Amino acid sequence: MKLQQLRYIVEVVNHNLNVSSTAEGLYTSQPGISKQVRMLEDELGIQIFARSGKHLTQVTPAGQEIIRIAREVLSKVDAIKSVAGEHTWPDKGSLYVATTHTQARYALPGVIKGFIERYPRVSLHMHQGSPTQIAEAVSKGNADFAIATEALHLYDDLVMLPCYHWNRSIVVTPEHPLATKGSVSIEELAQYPLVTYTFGFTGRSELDTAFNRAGLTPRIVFTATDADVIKTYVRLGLGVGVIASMAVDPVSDPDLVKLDANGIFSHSTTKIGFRRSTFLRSYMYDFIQRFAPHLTRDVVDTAVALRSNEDIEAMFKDIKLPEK
Amino acid sequence: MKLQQLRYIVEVVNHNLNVSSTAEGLYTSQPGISKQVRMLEDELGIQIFARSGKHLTQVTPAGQEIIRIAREVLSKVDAIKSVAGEHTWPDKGSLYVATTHTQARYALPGVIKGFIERYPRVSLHMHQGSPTQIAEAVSKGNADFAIATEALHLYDDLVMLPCYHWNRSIVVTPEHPLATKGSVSIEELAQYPLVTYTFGFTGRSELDTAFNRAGLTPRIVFTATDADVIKTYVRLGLGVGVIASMAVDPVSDPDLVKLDANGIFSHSTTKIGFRRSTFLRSYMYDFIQRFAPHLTRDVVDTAVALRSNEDIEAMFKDIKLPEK
Amino acid sequence: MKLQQLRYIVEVVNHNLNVSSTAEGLYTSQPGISKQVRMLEDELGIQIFARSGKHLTQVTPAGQEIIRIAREVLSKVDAIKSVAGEHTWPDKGSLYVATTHTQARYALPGVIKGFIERYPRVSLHMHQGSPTQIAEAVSKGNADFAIATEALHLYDDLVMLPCYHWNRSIVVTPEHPLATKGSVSIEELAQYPLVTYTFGFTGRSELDTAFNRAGLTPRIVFTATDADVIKTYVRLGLGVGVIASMAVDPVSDPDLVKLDANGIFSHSTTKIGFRRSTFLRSYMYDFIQRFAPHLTRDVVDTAVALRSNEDIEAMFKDIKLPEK
Amino acid sequence: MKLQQLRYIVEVVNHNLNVSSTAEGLYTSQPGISKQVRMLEDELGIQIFARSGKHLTQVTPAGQEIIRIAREVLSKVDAIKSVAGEHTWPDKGSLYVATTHTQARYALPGVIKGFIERYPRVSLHMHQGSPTQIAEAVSKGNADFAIATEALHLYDDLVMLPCYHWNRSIVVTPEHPLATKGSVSIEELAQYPLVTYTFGFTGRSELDTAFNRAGLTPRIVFTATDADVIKTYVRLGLGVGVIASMAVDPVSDPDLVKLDANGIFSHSTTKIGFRRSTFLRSYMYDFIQRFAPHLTRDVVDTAVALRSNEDIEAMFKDIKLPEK
Ligand SMILES: CC(=O)N[C@@H](CO)C(=O)O
Ligand SMILES: CC(=O)N[C@@H](CO)C(=O)O
Ligand SMILES: CC(=O)N[C@@H](CO)C(=O)O
Ligand SMILES: CC(=O)N[C@@H](CO)C(=O)O
Repeated sequence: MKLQQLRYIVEVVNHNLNVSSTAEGLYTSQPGISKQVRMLEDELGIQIFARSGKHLTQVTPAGQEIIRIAREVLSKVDAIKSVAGEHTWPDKGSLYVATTHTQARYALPGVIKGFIERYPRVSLHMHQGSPTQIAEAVSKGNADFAIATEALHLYDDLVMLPCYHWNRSIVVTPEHPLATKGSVSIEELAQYPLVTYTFGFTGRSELDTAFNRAGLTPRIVFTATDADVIKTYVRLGLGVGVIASMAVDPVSDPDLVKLDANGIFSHSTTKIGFRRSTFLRSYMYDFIQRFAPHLTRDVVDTAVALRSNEDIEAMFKDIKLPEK
Repeated sequence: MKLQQLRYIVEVVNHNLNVSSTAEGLYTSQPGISKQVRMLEDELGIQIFARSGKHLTQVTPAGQEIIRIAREVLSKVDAIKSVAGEHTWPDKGSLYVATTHTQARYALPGVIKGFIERYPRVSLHMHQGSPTQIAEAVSKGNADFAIATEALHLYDDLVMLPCYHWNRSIVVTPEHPLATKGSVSIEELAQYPLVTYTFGFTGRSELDTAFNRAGLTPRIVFTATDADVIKTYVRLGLGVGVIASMAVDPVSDPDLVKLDANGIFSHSTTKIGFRRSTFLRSYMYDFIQRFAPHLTRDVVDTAVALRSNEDIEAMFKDIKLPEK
Repeated sequence: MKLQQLRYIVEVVNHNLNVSSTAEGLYTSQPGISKQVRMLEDELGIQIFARSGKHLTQVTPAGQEIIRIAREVLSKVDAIKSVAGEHTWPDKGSLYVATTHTQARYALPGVIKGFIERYPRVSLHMHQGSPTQIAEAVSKGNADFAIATEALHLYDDLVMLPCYHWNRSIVVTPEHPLATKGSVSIEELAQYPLVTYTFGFTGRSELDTAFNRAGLTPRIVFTATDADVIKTYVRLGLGVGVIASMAVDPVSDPDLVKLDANGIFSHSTTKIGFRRSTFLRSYMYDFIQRFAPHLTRDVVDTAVALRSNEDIEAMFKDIKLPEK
Repeated sequence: MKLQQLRYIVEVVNHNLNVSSTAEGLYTSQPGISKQVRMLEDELGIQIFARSGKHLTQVTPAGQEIIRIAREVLSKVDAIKSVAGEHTWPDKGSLYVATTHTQARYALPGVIKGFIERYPRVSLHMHQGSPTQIAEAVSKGNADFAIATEALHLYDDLVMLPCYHWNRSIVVTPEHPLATKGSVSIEELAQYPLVTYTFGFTGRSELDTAFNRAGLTPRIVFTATDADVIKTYVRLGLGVGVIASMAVDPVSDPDLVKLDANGIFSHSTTKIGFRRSTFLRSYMYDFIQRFAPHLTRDVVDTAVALRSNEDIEAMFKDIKLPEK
């Protein structure tokens, strides 16, 4: 059987079993349609249409099942023609970034807007987590780059490019002693229980440094991996949150009070990192540059070319980067 | 767009994108085929196949939507012929079943006798194979019905009807250590070399779960698709076998000891199913019922009407299926 | 054999067979580690690690049997500290929980508040992550409890306890073609580009299952680990989000519209669990009951003494769990 | 704490609080046991025993629980020592073969047996299937070696080495008409229902070639993949079996009558085969040579270097093959 035979038997039913009438619709003759039908009835071995002399009187019970299915065939044929083009698929390559929740939320939905306009068929996948995790993803090859925020010693064995410098903040509820205060000392901060990052205190961080030169041990009551959680816990108890400054601003967090700790802890440096051996696709260079405007392709090449991260440190040394 | 064109692109895929194989198989010429494909690719304005040179390397994304509808179309045309034959000679046709070696030997002979009694003019064709091979057989047209014994995820696109639950045994020769301990733990078993199915360990079977659970790795010295192969292996060496209980008889197999493993591996479930597109002739319902007494015509038509195989399981929540 | 040696070979697997990483992380010398490890292979007569030069390529098969037991040893040693801690001062200690961003933000504040009130001397620590990352957190010993939301096969080696069932919503901008259709089939959805978790599509998820059932492949333009990041992506573009209903509120998020997907994807079960080796302290039973009311002290110890997580689900058949 | 302390507290209860008996039994001093136990008591910050003067009187409530775990801890340290050596794994490489049931079980039990002993740490994997499935297994890369029995045109583009030559028998129940017929004829056979392989009649097989050149068209009532399954069914009615003669003998199949059919159908050739790019190992060359003694290492290698499949058959022209 052929598609054409199927069209014909569905059209003959559309046009009242008026075989003459059918043919006008479809630019052919009565002994043409009539021939293809009689052929199919012979192939299948059963009559689709009961017949009084020459006139067709009605569709047979077998007839009716067959026409019903033939309508489906036709429906599915048209469906084939309707299939979307290859343009509708994100199959031109994919970018896997490992970073933090703050990196993903704040720095990045102005960059990612910009990147998806430039590359509509390139899929993007943001992994989250601790520094340990962000590092493991790149080196195990389950992510192409890390945007690293701290504990940069774990991204030894990658290539690491400076993006910007960042500073932490003491966030408290509006009710809190600290909320209306000429700044805050390290000793004042060691007084209240701390809500910080899981990896906030490790033994070697900027938080451990500050508490260790002052001889204070801090009381840690709650920790979590992402700032959102920390802020959210800071609607509960005399606890004092320490998080990145760029993870709280007064527009979107008015139940909350950002206070300076730049005196108290040293700055951290966000870097974008990847494996020596990684082919840098066009969209890889575009992402790097959007996120951090000074890392153009010429700049990224100059740095991959150097012997190690020691030298890359010597490259940027006297370059002033943004604070965020 | 011609039906012969949808047969070609489908058959190409059924033959690993090898077009010379496709031709041998369909008794037509390679140029003819490649030609039809290039015309359809042109009519639709959509590359279906990625190409290297002359070679076809893969099915493109848009390409897959096309192939999927094409298979539908083709199975509908088969449905027409099938409907014509029911109305012409109800008791005359052929039944194509894919299932395992064990089902063919231990679940079905009894049923197949009684079926052939009832339907002398219905030719029965039983493909043996792995779960994957069974799924393949229906996917590729060689099989109206599948009796799945496990790895039921491989059939999410079929209607699948529960038949019975079944449990595995440990099988050794009577001179084996484990013969006269007659109370085996997962920890005891994992010492020994294992002789099981090729698809026994797949990452997600019940054997997988039981070892993962106890944190062990199996020692696999030998596998086979077929339980009879496994058993005649076990008659030589120091392997321990893990096969369906119903595959070992105290009568037929008294050189093999059969140990209990209900308290190690969870039971599997056998199901019988078919593409939703498949016209169910009266002899089909018979067969189903003779295999699984609770799968009456009503029950089967009710099941088919539902939308998931999970909803079909909801239908049998208050009924406790046989244990084999 | 020494405890210190077992910590070394296990913390070595933990840092991906990387010995100077193991060193840095445990404030100690690298050869100290190498010499302990060679000593243990010596003492056991078994190579635990494949070697090349002075490089560690993989864990040997008999080597893995040894690590798996080591991990047990150490986690039992930590129990002895915990039994001591309990008997000395019970209301004091720490609790490490690994779960998802969505459970930390939308299921736990109110359980956490209640908990910190009762146990001000118990520091609480919430790891966020993928289902993979949660299993890992308990495996490595950085977590006492897991609160898993899907992919429960990843915790077959844990006592897992059902808490509640949850569902997915399709989320879109209030001007997307889908908002005023109120009526989405999987076919309609599959047209669109998808935004969803990094672990949305894995081959065996509930998302995978709906698509395989309908023969369709999803268009995936962006994934994130974190449901919030998905949410703010969906506030920009053309793509449709697929996330837990409970990550989207009419008042939390009025800029997003939340469409029924109950009839597309099957529900998932949230569960809470922990290594069998873990000693359960008084605040731990407490944490568990505060999260899942039906999970009482008696219930938990009953669930522990069973043998699998299916048998544990068996216990809550004659009881409908909350839906979320 | 140290394993030694845990051994000590454990061992002290075994010797019923007698430190002296302890020292004798573990070959150590009383002062050193007593010191190590105080040490653990300090570390843990709790007493594990009560004291009368200097002797030891009773165990504490916490002690009771610490000892419980201690025993467990020790028992696991034992299990490390008892781990089976690197020899008990079959991890020296594995051998995957795609062939038929017949081949597996009537040619190979004796060829495997010999291959196993020589290579006890080489795992052996026996995929079954139809000719078309056997060829895929290899080309795809789920098996190294196919032992093909017929329709050798599917294994073009693989290296195929002739092994031997085989013919078919008619097979019947002792109650069948042909059971005691002086010979049997292409016409007599055709008048009967036929029971044969699924791929028995293809359009171009030795069964087609025979029935086609006599203008007979056969009735086929049942087909299966395996000969074993073909044999079983032939306890029914009027059906005639057509299978390989090597898969039936009167001693182990006395229920059936093996009646000759060399007049009716020409012989096929069994061949063993692999992909060109396959790196042949030693246990590879061995299995080949145990299966077909003419296929020595040097012959295989000559064959693989040759130009076409053409020449390969010509290499065996003057070499008479076994007949089975
Ligand atoms: C600036 C930044 O993103 N910092 C991390 C913390 O290192 C964060 O997750 O907030
Ligand atoms: C019950 C059954 O047939 N089980 C399969 C294994 O999945 C077999 O072939 O033995
Ligand atoms: C209910 C829940 O927490 N869902 C997970 C996904 O399983 C999430 O991270 O949103
Ligand atoms: C001789 C042989 O093995 N023949 C196959 C069929 O070609 C069989 O399975 O019996």
